Amino acid sequence: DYEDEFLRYLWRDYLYPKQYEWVLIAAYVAVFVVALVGNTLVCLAVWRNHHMRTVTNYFIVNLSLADVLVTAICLPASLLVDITESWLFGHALCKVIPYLQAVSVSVAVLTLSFIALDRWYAICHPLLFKSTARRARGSILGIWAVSLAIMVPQAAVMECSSVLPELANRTRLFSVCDERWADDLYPKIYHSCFFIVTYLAPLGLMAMAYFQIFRKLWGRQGIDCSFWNESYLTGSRDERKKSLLSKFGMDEGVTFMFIGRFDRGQKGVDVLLKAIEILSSKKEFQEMRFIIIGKGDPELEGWARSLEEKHGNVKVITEMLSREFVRELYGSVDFVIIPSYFEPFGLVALEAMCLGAIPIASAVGGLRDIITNETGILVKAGDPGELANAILKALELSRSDLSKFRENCKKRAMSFSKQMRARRKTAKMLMVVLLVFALCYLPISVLNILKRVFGMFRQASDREAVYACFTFSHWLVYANSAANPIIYNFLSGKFREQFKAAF
Ligand SMILES: Cc1nc(C(=O)N2CCC[C@H]2Cc2nnc(-c3ccccc3)o2)c(-c2ccccc2F)s1
Repeated sequence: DYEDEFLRYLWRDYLYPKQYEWVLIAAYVAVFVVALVGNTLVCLAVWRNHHMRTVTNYFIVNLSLADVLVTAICLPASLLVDITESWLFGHALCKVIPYLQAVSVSVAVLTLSFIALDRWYAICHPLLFKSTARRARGSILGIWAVSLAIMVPQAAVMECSSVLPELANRTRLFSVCDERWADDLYPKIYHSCFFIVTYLAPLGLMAMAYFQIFRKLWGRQGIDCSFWNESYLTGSRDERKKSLLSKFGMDEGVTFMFIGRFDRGQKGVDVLLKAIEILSSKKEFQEMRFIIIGKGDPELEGWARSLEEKHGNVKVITEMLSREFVRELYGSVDFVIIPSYFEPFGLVALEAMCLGAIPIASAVGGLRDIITNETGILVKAGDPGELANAILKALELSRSDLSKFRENCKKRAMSFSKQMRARRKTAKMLMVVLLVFALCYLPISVLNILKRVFGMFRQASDREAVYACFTFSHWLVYANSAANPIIYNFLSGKFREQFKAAF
């Protein structure tokens, strides 16, 4: 009957110090300083500069503030508890510190969620993208408010235990801090809801969001603007056009080029051929030159070759070409025709535009994104008529200087490529941050959801090994705070510049 209290009476002074305590402390100290100077360096880096004041970076700042809170208040307490197995602070801090722990976790996760949502709208729904600084400094307050509000049961149930309840002998060596609930279903509910709210739902939703983002950004790395450069072409452009046409046995005229595999339902060379057939009449056809390059279906090649034989102003090339020569072609011709059906990337547009060629493309896929007004002509796909009309307009535009137009094409292509690259980078960084977060908060979450709902680690000598895993999980939790600034330092150039500048 009195076995528990007597065994506690015989073993109350039994201390069995862990061999590897100094490795814990060290780690805890490391993580401590690294989390401080790290996260502060983030805050400063955003606060001092004007170019660093992005919504994303404001969120990052909120995250760093939360992690700073954790590092300053919760880390030393956790170290002391994990190393002495006792609560050395007051009865009030017994409620305050774990509360702030929960709140901090909440704020962090929610902040990451707002980042992910922001990028999801930015990438996957450009037209609906709205991210003012007022939305940030206004939703962050919502995050802190909700976090502070929903974590009050944590503060409520925290109590400072000492010895077995209903025991007349209040004698003790040390006290502890743990959760004291009225019922037994209450812990299960609060902790299941805690696990779902602060880990399951947001990391799930964010996984989905970054899945859509990465699926949208896949295969879009841009082009090599070091190769596709007009600087490697000689002479003037009209001289290169005259030379090119003369080489094919043609007189000077407004030159249109096509290049791509011959498809009945993709690259739309058939639409082009039909368009040329449409243009076979009219008084404007002899002012035009057509260069059809590619290889594919025998029928389409026969069609193109027959048109080449029919008209003296149409040249068909089934010959395998070099990248340098294609580059020359883009920097000689006046217009490039991209009559694609579903073109998802549209690299020909970018390259041609980089080399001064003005694109005439079907307004589909990536071509819509790349080509705007003043930077090209857009056409309804699968419609030879509207294509022919666009070609006629291109002819009517060639009666002007067209220099600033080509320059606009260059600027457009370059800026587009750079934007997509930067996008790829930032998305990469945020994904890494999220991943590291998930990994860091995983073990303590499974251990917590096991301990507080599905049974517990409480029976017999199943504790002095569970203790180690628990302390490690805790340290990991605090280690995340030190992890984020390093990630920023290795995956964000501006943060690199700022970190380096701070010393
Ligand atoms: C040291 C830690 N304790 C926990 C933990 O079990 N809980 C329950 C819900 C939130 C957190 C709150 C808490 N309980 N004790 C402390 C504490 C804090 C400091 C010193 C001593 C005790 O903080 C941690 C935790 C668990 C899951 C998810 C996130 C967490 F932060 S970390």
